[PDB]
Amino acid sequence: MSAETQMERKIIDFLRQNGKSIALTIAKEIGLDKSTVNRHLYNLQRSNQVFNSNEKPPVWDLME
Repeated sequence: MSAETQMERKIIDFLRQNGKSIALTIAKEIGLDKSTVNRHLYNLQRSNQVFNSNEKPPVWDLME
């Protein structure tokens, strides 16, 4: 407990800043693989930090 889950949230936040979207974009944003993205979003998902959010295309973005 220090800043573990913070990593997940920071990478999507970068994405968030260019344009939150699906996991496929996140992968391009950070130059990582989509499976990598999946693990990160999965953490935040269950944590109710990240989920699909409010818009018409169910965004992988957050409310924070």
